Formats: sequence, structure tokens, C-alpha cells
Amino acid sequence: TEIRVHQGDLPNLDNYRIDAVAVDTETLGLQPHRDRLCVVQLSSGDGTADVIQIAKGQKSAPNLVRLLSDRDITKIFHFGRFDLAILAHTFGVMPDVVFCTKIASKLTRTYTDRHGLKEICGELLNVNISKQQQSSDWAAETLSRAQIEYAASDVLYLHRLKDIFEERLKREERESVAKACFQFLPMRANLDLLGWSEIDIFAHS
Amino acid sequence: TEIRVHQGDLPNLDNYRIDAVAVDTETLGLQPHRDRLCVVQLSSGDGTADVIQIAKGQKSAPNLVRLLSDRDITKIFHFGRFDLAILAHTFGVMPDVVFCTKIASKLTRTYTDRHGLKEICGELLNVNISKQQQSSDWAAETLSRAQIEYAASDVLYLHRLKDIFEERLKREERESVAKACFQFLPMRANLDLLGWSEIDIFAHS
Amino acid sequence: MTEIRVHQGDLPNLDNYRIDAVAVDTETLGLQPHRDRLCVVQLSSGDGTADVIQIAKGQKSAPNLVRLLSDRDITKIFHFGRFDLAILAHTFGVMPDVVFCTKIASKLTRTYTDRHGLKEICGELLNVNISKQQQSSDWAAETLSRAQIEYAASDVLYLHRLKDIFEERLKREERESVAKACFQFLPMRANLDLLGWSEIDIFAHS
Amino acid sequence: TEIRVHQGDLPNLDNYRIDAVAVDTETLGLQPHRDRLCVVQLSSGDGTADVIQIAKGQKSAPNLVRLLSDRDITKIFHFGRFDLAILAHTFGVMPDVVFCTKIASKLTRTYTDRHGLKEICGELLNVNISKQQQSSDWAAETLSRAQIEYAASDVLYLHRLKDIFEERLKREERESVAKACFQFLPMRANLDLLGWSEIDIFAHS
Amino acid sequence: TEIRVHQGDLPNLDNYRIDAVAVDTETLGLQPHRDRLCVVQLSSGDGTADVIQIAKGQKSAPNLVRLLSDRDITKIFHFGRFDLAILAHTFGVMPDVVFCTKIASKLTRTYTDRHGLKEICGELLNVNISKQQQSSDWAAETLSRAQIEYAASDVLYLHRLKDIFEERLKREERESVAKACFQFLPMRANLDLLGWSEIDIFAHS
Amino acid sequence: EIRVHQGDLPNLDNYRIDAVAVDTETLGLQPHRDRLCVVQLSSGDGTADVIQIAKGQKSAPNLVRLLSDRDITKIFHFGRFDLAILAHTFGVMPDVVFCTKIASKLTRTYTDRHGLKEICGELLNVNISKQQQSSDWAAETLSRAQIEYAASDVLYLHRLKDIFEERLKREERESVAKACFQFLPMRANLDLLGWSEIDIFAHS
Amino acid sequence: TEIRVHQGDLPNLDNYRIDAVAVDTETLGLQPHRDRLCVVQLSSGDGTADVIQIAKGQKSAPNLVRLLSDRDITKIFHFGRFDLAILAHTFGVMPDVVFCTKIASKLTRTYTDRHGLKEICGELLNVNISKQQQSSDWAAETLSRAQIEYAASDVLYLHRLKDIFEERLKREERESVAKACFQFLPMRANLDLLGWSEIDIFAHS
Amino acid sequence: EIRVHQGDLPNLDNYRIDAVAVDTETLGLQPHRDRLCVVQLSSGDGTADVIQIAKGQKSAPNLVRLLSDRDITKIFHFGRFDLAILAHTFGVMPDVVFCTKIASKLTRTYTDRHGLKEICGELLNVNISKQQQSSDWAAETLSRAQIEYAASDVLYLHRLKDIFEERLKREERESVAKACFQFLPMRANLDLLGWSEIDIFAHS
Repeated sequence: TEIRVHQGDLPNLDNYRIDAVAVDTETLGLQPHRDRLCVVQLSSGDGTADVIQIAKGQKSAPNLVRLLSDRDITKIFHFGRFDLAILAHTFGVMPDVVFCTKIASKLTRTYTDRHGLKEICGELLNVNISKQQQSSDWAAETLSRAQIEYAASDVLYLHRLKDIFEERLKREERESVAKACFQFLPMRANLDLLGWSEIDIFAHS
Repeated sequence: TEIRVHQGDLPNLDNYRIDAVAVDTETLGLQPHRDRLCVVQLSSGDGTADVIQIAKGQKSAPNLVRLLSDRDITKIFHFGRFDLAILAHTFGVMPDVVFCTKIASKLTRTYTDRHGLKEICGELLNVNISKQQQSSDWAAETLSRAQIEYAASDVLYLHRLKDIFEERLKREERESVAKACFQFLPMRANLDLLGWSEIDIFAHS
Repeated sequence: MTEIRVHQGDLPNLDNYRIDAVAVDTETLGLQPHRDRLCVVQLSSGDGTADVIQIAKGQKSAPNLVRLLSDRDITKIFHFGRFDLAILAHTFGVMPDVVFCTKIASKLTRTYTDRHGLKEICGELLNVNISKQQQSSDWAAETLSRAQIEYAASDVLYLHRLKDIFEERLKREERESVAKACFQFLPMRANLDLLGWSEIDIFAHS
Repeated sequence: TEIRVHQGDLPNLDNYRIDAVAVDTETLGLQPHRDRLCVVQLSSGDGTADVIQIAKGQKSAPNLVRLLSDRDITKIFHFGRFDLAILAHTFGVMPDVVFCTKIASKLTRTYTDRHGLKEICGELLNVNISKQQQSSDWAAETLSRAQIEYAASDVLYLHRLKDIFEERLKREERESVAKACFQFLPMRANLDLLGWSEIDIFAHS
Repeated sequence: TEIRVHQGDLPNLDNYRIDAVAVDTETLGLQPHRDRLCVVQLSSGDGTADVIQIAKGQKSAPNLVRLLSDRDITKIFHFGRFDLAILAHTFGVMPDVVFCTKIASKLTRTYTDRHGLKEICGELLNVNISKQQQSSDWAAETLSRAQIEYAASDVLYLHRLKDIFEERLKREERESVAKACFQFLPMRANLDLLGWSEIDIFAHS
Repeated sequence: EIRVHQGDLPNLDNYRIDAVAVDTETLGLQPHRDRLCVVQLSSGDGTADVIQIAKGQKSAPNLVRLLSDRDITKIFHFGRFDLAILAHTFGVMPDVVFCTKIASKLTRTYTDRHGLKEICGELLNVNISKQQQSSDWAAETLSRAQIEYAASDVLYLHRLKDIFEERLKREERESVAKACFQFLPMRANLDLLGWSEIDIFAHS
Repeated sequence: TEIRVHQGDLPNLDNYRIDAVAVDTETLGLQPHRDRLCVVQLSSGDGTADVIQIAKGQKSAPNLVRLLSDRDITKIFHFGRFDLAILAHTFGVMPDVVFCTKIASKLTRTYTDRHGLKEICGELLNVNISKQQQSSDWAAETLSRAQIEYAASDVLYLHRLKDIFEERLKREERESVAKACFQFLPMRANLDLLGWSEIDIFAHS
Repeated sequence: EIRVHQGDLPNLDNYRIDAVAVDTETLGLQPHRDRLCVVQLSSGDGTADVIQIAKGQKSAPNLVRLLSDRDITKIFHFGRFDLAILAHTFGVMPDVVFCTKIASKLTRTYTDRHGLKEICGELLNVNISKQQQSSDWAAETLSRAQIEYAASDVLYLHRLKDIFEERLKREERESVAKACFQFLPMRANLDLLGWSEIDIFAHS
């Protein structure tokens, strides 16, 4: 399993001249104003991954941000609500062409109440995600092999999941529903950063 | 306050050659698949209102529906999530240019946790909304005077509220946030009709 | 102005109850029929008058009242009859089987509110004010107070008028067969309570 | 264990000239207005099962529906409240002669709080139900071997359970209680379809 | 209404040569190890009361404690579980002949869920208890008239309440039940002092 | 060794003792609905008696003689329940009792787990298997697993009582425990009378 | 009584050559990162108050901030945990000599569970605080008289409350406890700003 | 190596150090009811001292000298409890402390599990077994499992403190932690005084 580990940014975009990129992040926690971005993971879907260690106080990552800014490239996330918030807060660019496998699961896997990435990968791909390293020191100068493998596992399968969810959205005629949810998702992430992270803005109460 | 009561539909659109229309509904309850649309209320903001009784099984209301589908006219609601759902369910047209005073309140009245229409009208306009008729038999062949006046009260003030909320959204620099929420609101209502009425589609769980 | 006839033990006869439907309510020492004895049974023919029958501790028989409860040609009208049916059947050994319940009817028709209590229904449908102050009182007292007697009668004086309106709503929304099935099961729901399932929704998944 | 897989409907009722038939369904989820009927399973109690794939948009299944409508044949379900709702919603016929093993368990297995089919089969029959396929894509064009065997397992044992529950209902003198519950169950299912799925219609609040 | 205010102790027992004495206390709070005894109130049932201010650090009150120790005198409380604990903690003597109107209410007023002294006095005696001074500085050197009248109101009616509750206990044949509860009540208070104040010692969990 | 009986003990030859371990099995937790099915007894000598109670059975004279004997302490685990169903079935409420669950709550202050399985594991290194706790106790013939489970609930209560008595003495809570045990039969009666969901001593 | 309204800052410190100053704030809400400081209120305890309107984006208030950083002047708050957070976030200076009447109430008024400023003023001073304006638009260019009088009422009585609470802390011998709580309070407010506002940092879980 | 003592350390020869790891065992969570049974200490050299405290014991001069020494930082995991029982038993409240649970809540923001077992697993790959946490700590003779568990609670606190200090420096929270540690003894006193169920800083 080829995983390329980088410091600060991708060295170039030679592996990402593609129409969709799988994206994930690791941080010191769930609160972007307190918990810094530590790792950004990328995959083109070819079974390899890039793991980028982000330094404390790092303000720019030009190659990564070019991908995030590129309207011709769909950014694939699992629960992108979080990744979009921490990426936009750290580097100042909010992606606006996105696909989220958790929203897609909630719109299609109506026969289960389990929408986590581990459960999705098990059902749709018979792929086992191990979450032991999800809670680890992601700010460590040197990531362990277990950490690097876990981080890559979050992007290695998102293209395959998106293809299956797209089939399900088409079958149940929910494509326009999903598109509108993905269109609002960057603003849902912005609402979190602005102070509404605990509020369903559409609820009656 | 002039309240014009109609059966089925507006007679014409002479009072609605305007850029924004205040809209509200009354039904037999909170569940559009079970609880039929009984009343639609409209106001141009000039201190008068139209109260339209909708018959059981009524499939058409051409003048009202023309307004709902006119993209040059903003439809103003309080908690439009509901009105949009029952209107789209009954007549087959989902409005797509909307303003919601409840979402606007949640984005601006951060100094309170009370975002109901009565509380908003009291604070912003010193207008007293009486809610006694909210729970009444809206399917009655003849609406009582109290029902008619209550139904009109829900649209008579939405233009004035929208003007104040727009001032607040500009002051706190949240205009683009509100716009994105309003753009998604018709799809939030569609999600309710499709079976996700109890699900925050953007939540982690 | 309201005529309320107070009796000891039983109605003297059924002269006022040669009718197709009778309004029925009870008062007890509490919500648990195995612990809390039946103290009062209230009846109305719908003519604006009521009968209030004091039931003695240990009383086993009330032949005229029980004749009405057993008469399949007379519909017994209750508000939340789930309770009244349980205590009546537990006390006298006869479970009525032709019933109408205004609380079930409200839950099937007043879909625009979440308040289905008798006070709220009477206020909305009839502009009649029910005062609940005596609901929690010593219903086993040898002599009922005037306030207790008036409160007990108020629970049956309006049920015919409520039933008429609810029947209009059930017809309008085409739910008559739904209500009939609920009313047919209601005596068994009360029996389930007496048998030990009072805290269990027998139809729930969990 | 012989499992006969059919498309759309049984070819005939030659295997169902019996007094009681075990019935189960599979769907895309718990909400009949959103989640379509995908599979209907039947067993005569002879250790074999019929698994019928229902097509999207399928409106009729005359042989199956003849069985469901036959008042001389008791339909045995586990938690029939759900199966009755989706069957009636899909084909327009509500069975009215039924036995439910979950209601029967709640009236007899008073020494436990676990009334699921898996737990009942384990205790009463020493039969192991595996539920891994309960949450799976039941709308798949080709059901997997695991899906087919799971679907059959839900009907293969209901006759044997009903026999035991009938013994328990007789021993504890609750036969007329159970009969009244089964008599109301089709209307409980109708109440769900009509909009009362979240309401205990007999509760004080 | 005659209320005699004392410092430290009764001057003598001339008013308490009786079979039953009504007793209440006031403290700085609900936790006897932290919140000192400030007032002890007594009534013979003759419509007068004694209000005894207890000093900080006071170790003895011989006349009061003589009454509390006298096995021929029933001590009447409302929710004596508390008064018994603070009295025993302060003066080292636990009364063992007691009557509690709250336990009596819970065993007889089965037609209500409100067992507070105010509600009991309203129903049984048409007496209005005002609770405004219940939360006040009971350690003040000089109690206000409102405090003194409130403190007296808690003992002025307990004899009359006990008489009525004894009638109800006889009527419903619960006298032996009540007696066993009263016999255990001093140990329930002791359990509170020893560290089980938050534990129902008889509960399964 | 487990002796299985129908209806009652044949005699009291094994129970001329100062304390007897007692347990029951029923069709459920509600004595007015769920009949007494089994009564289990042990003298503490490592053997047990398992008595099947018939539907509608009104008397069990030898068992009831034990329950009535004030010279014999009845040892239970969570006797609040056993006292209720026994008194409801046979009309005699024992009044000299020891409860290992109350004793645990008064002594095992270093844990929040007071079930019999947990107590036996900690104090005796005895493994209680609870699989048969939820089973058809009204069956005409009890299974071997049922009979062994029923006996296991009484085989160890004497040994537990001895340890809890040491702990009650050590922490000086003997009089507290005695008052709780004295009230326990009335706690069971309160349950039968309709207060099963009410802590009668609580403020609310 | 006399309420002096200022724009931006006090004109001078002529009224604040004192040992202790009462301080309160008003904002657009409870979240300092989202909800800006709008008003700062001060009183010397002489029955007069200064109400200072703070502009959006205002970075400096030199006279007010001199008071906040003067170690010889105790800053008196009610629930200073909030005021300290918004003041330190806005002007960059965290006071470190403070007294909080809510903490003081929780350490002394053990006979009640109501520790809000309204309840405290009612009991200790027979002063009626009206809370109607607490939820109002504090960012308004012109505050209403009701707003100004409410804002002043929050500081007019804190000196008198501090005196009484100091008496209670001495009487119950809790002076050193209160001092340690006050010493930690600025760090509790800092912890809120840093991202732990929903965490009791001393709790087991 | 685990040295077991009765009452007190024999001397302070092993504790001429800058920081000492401290833990306790009791009969439960309520210091006014549940007596101190064991005090455990380690210098960080991989050995531990386990001191059995007698019922009614009022003094432990060598232990208390360590607790009083301002030049020696006392390291705890969830010191809020240990500080309360130590101060209540011997009358001395330590005022120079480090708590690994507070440190975890200030640094391990990527998890919601802050127990000692979870910390040791993540930071050290050390497996803490909690089976003996709920045991009779007042036993005259502690079992080997009890002694080893008691020692395991102090054997690793030095290594944990070192790592947490690195994290506190890295995220610039050193002054935050210091203020929390400064208040921690008074948080413990508040528990003893009657506020154990109250967050004194909460709005409600």
C-alpha cells in the first residue's frame, strides 16, 4: 500500500490531474478554533495516498489549496462538514464542489441507522477500517506507521464509495436532493466556524 | 385592517404586482401527508391581507400558484420550512425565491433563545400576536372572525420584519450566510415530504 | 340550575335511561384499580341533568347501573374510558363492550393540537369551562361536598355533545372505521391494564 | 433447506393449501411511504420457503394477494404491525386474520424483556437467527445467498413458535386477550400508514 | 396567634406535659454536616407555638432534648426524615417515637401527586401556608416577624393533620403499614447522616 | 446434590437449623400477574431443595412452617421480591430475614455492582450463570440447566451472610442492617399493596 | 438614579479613585467569539452608574482598561466568568483582582437553589431587578431608556451585595474558599475563550 | 519491586526527589464515610511503596512530611479525590501538585476518554488492569493482585507528567494548567465541606 508522506504541502500536482480527489484531515480535536490542522490526506483513487503533515502555525499550502480551489475537481469527503471547516479556517479557502459520503449514506442507506465510514466500508466494499488511531497525537513530529495507515485508509476508498452511492441516488431518484445538500455543505461548515456549530439552523427549535 | 376572504383562489393579481409577498398557511395539523391545506394567507405589506379558503381535495389555485412560481417575487415566510412543504405537496409547485423570518432570527437575535413569531413581533414591532386560534378547526366551512383575524396577523407584519432582519444581517455581515440558508430551504421542505422530517441531514448523528 | 341527583349505592330505577347512549364517568381514591376503590359513578342521558352515585367501600352490587353497562343496545360514552372501564369491570365484574371514547376521538380528529384533555376539549368545542380543582379530592368521603358533586357531574354533562361533534369530524376526515376499531379494542386495553400490562404499549416494537 | 426464489409473484398456490402461512417482508427501510417493498417471504411450515422479489413500482401479485386475502388462512408474522403496513400500502389489501409472535411473546414471556425474533428463536427452539443481512440493500437486482437465507430464516420457524405461544396463552388463560390484540393489529398498521406511527392511540398522553 | 421566641432552649416543659408534640426545624440548608441547626419549633396543638433560636456551636438544649428522648411523647413531623437527621446530628439524641405527615400523605392521599405541607394544609384544613421565608437566612441574630410566623406555621397544624391522617389510615386499613414506616424513619435519617442520603437502600438499583 | 420436589418438602429433617437460604422463581416480576413457580432452599451444607409450585397451589405446610419459624433466619438475595411472592402465594410473611443485597449496599461501598453474580464472584470466586434466569419456570418438567441455576441461588447465601456479617461488624453498621431487615417485610407488603414504584421515604 | 452615558470610554477616572468598582457588560449574545461587546457598565457604589457604549470593532478604551488592570482595585461582578471573558477578548486585558456575587451566593446562600442576580437582590436588598431588557438589541446606536436603566441596575447594587456576602463568608468561615475561587475565576474565563466553555475542568467525567 | 509497609514509610531515603507519584485506596468514594486504607508512592524509579493505613489511624509522620514539603511536587491521577481523603485523614492538604487527568483534559483533545487506563495505553503502551479497583481495600492482608494494582497506579505518573508537560508547552497551555493545579486543593476542600456535587463555576 503506497503512502507518500510529505511535510507542509504536496511537492507538486503531478498525481492530481484528475476530476475528483478524495480528501480527509486529522487534527488535535473537534474544535477548529482550538484544535489545529495536523494532517491532510489525499487520494486520486488509484489505491495510493498522500499524507501531508501540517506544521503548527502553517498558513499556506499552495499545491493543496490549488486543488481545493479548483472548480473542475470534485472534493470527496466522508463527513465533509468537519474537513471543510478546518481546511477553510486554516488556509482561507472554502471548497465549493464537494461530495460527502455520510450525507449520501443518510439519503440512501435507509435500511440502517449506522452511517459511519467504518460501517459503510464494511457493507459496500467488505473493507475493514480500524479506528484505533483516530484518537492519537496527530501533532507528533513523526507519525507512527499505524497512524499513517489509518490516515490513508480514510481516503483510499472514497472514490469507490461515491460510485456506489451515485448508483443508489440514481435508483431512488434522489440526485437533485443530494446535489442541494452538497451545495449547502460549505455554508454549513461556515456556520460552524461562525458560532452555530451546535444549532440545526433549519429546526423549529 | 382590511381582510379580504376568498374561496379557492385570489380573483386576480391586481394587489400583487410587487417584488415580495408575505405568505402563510393553515392546515389540520403538522403532517402534510395526513393534514390537508385549509387556508393560504397573503399580504403585499400594505396593511391588508388576503385569506384564501382551500377546499378538501382542491387541486388548483392558478393565481396563487403563479405568485409562488414567479422568480421575480420573493416569498416571505415565518418558518417557511412548513409552509413550503404543504404548498408544494398540495399544488405541485415548490417556490424557490424565499425569505424566512425564523432562520433570520436565529442568525441575528443571538441575545435570546425565543425565535417564535409572537416573540419576534413583540420585540421588533411592539405588535401583539394572539395565538389562541392557531389550534382550531381550520377545515371549518366558515372560519370564525377570530380565526380570520389570526390568519391575517401571520402575514400582515412579515415585510416589516424582513426589513429589520435585513438591517441586522448587513450589520453583522451575515447576508451571504442567510442567502445560502434560504436557497437550501425549499430542499429542506422537500426532504420533509420525502421522509426525512425527523432527520437533521447535516448532523454527525 | 343544573339538576344533579345524588344516590347511595345505585340508581333507584332506569326511568331516565331508556336511551341509545349514556355518558359515564367515575371517581376513585386514585389511578390504581387494585389499590384505589371505586367511590362515585356519574351518569347523564344528555338532557343537561346528571346522576351521581356514591359507591360504598366493599360494595359488590349495583344492579341498575350494571344493567346499563351490560346492555349491548346502549353505547357507553366516556372521556378516557380506558380508566373507567377498568375500575368498573374490576368492581362489578362486568366489562362494557359498546363504547365511545372522546379522548381517542380527539386524538383521531384534533390533529392541530397536542392537548387532548377533557378541559381543553370542552373549552374549544363547546366554550364550556371545566374546573379541575376537585379531581384530586377525598372521593371516599361519606358526604361529598357541593364542589365535588358539581365537578363529578361536569364530567358527564357534555359527553353527548362532544360525541356528536367528534362524529362529524370522523366522518369529514373519513376515519369512522378507524375509530370503531379503536373503540372495539378499548375494553380489552382496560382488561390488559387490570391483568398487569398497564405500563406496556402492547403494539410497540419496544 | 429448500428456498424457492420467484420474481414478482408465486406461479400458483399449490404449496399453500393450508390453514396458516408464515409471512415476512424486506424493504429499503422502516417508512412505507418512502421505503419500497423489496421481498415477500412465505413458508407453509414444512421447512421450505418461498422468497419473492418485488420490483420497483410493482402494483399487483395476484397469487400472493389471494393468500393474504383468504380469511380461511391465518397469516403468521413476527411484528406484523410492520409487514401488514407495507403489504397493504403496496398491494392495497390488508390481511385481517393474523397471528403475531411478538405480541404473543409480550403476553407470555413475562420473565424477560427481550421479545425480538432472534431471542425468541433461541429460547424456544434453540435456533440461531443471524441478523447481519437485516440491514442490507434489499432492492438489489440479485439477492446474495446470505440475503436469501436470512430472508427465509424469518418465516421457517413461525409455525413452531405459534404452536408454543398458543400453549402458553392457554396455560395462562390469555387466549381471548391475544385474539383481541390480533383483531386490532391490522388497524394498528393502518393507523401507521395514515400518520399515527409515533402515537400510542390508547395512552393518556 | 401567640408565638413565644426563645434563645437556646425552652425555659421549662410546662406547656409540654402532653402525649404528642409537633416539631420542625430551620437550618442554613439541606446538608446537616454543612448546614447548622438554626431554629427548632414546637407546638402542643393548642394554637400557640414555641420558636427556639439555636446558636452556632450550641451543644445542649436540655428541655427540648428531654422531649425528644421521652418515649411517652410522640414527635410529629412533616418530612421528619430531615428534622430527625439535623436534630440527632446536633444534640446526639435520635427520637424513636414519631409520626410523619408526608409519609402519611403518601399512604392515604393516593388521588394526588402533591404531598408537600402547603398542599396538604390547603386541602385538609383550608389553611394557606406561605413559603416565601423557607429560603431565608435562618442564622440571623434577629429573625424577622415573617420568618417567625413562617417557622410557627410549620408546627401549628400538625396535630390536626395527624388526626385526619389517622382517620384515613384506619379507613383504608393501613395503620400497621404506617407504623412500620415510622419505626424505620429514625434509621432512614441515620442512614442519611452516615452517607446514604442519595440511596434508596431498598431499591434493586 | 439437588433434591427436586412437587408441591412441598416431604419433611423438615434437613432444616433443623438456625438459618435457611431461600429463593424463588416465577413467571415474572409482578406477583399479582406472575405466579410462583419454584421455591429453592438450602441448609448451607452444599445441597439444595428445589420445590415446584403448581398453578393455583394454595398451601405448602412444611415450607410455610419454616417461613413462619421465628427461630430460623431466612437468608435471601434481594428478599424484597421473594418475600412479596411468598406472602402473596401462601399468606405468610416471614419476619426474621437477612438480605445479601441490602448487606452489599451497606458494606461493598467500593463498587456500584450489587447483583448476586457480582457478589459471588468477588467474595467467593463462585461463577453464577444467569442464562436460565429468563426461562419458562412454569414448565411441568424443569430442564437440568434450570434446576442447577435455581439451586445456585441458594447454595452460597450462608457463606455470603458470614462475610457480610464480618463487614457489618468491622464498619460498625450492625444496628443499621438490623433495622433495614426489620422493615424489609413491610417493604414487600408495600409492593403488594400498590407502592411497588414508590420510595416511601423520598421527598418526591 | 444618575446614569451617565458615554460613547467609547469614560472621559476620565475622577469618579473611580476607589478600592472596588462594580462592573457589568452587555453583548449581542453568550458567545464572545461571535457576539461583540456592546456596553460596559460601571458604578462606584454611590448610587450612580456609567453606561459606556462600545462600537463595533472598537479596540481601545483606555480609562476603562486602566481600571481593569489596576491591581489595587477589586472588580466586582455578578457571574464574572462571562464579563471577564468578553472584556479580555475585546481589549486584551484580563482582570486578576475580582469578586463574584454568584460564586459568593453559591458559597453562602445554601438554603436556596436560586442564585441569579434578580433572586439575590430580592432577598438581600428587597430590590426588584426587571430582566425584560436582558434579551434586547444591545448593539443599537441609541439605547432605549429601559435598556439604559436595566444596564445600570446590574451594577448599582453590587457593592451592597459584596458587603453582605463578605459578612456571610466570615460567619460561616469560608473566606479562604471564596478567595481561591476568585483567584481562579480569570483562568476559568480564559478556559472558556480557549475552547473549554462546556467543560467542568475539575470533574471526573 | 513493591515494598509493603504498615502505617507509614520507615524513612524518606527513597524520596529525596523533586516530585513523588501518589495514589490512595479507600473503602469508597465518600471520604466522610469511607476510610483511607492504602497510600501508594513511587519515586519514578520503577519501584513503589504501598502503605496500609489502619482504621482510626490519625498520623503518618513520614508520609505527611512528603505531603507538606513545598519543594516536592505531588503527582496524582485525578488528585481531586486523593487530596480530599489525605487531607481529611491526616489534616494536611498538599499545595504543590500535578494531576494527569486535568493535564489530559487540557492536551488530549482528540479523545473523550481521560481515565488512567486509557492514558497509559495510548501514551506508554502500558496495560492497566482495573479488576482490583473495586475490592476490599480494608483487608488485613492485601492480595498480590491488590498490591500490584495499587502499585501500578503510581509506577507511571512520572513518565506521564513528562509527556503532558511536553504537550502543555507545545500547545502553550502551561499557565492554564498551573492555575488549575493551584486551585485543585481547594476544589478538594470544597468537596469535603459539602459541595462535592456542585461545579462552583457553573451558571447553574
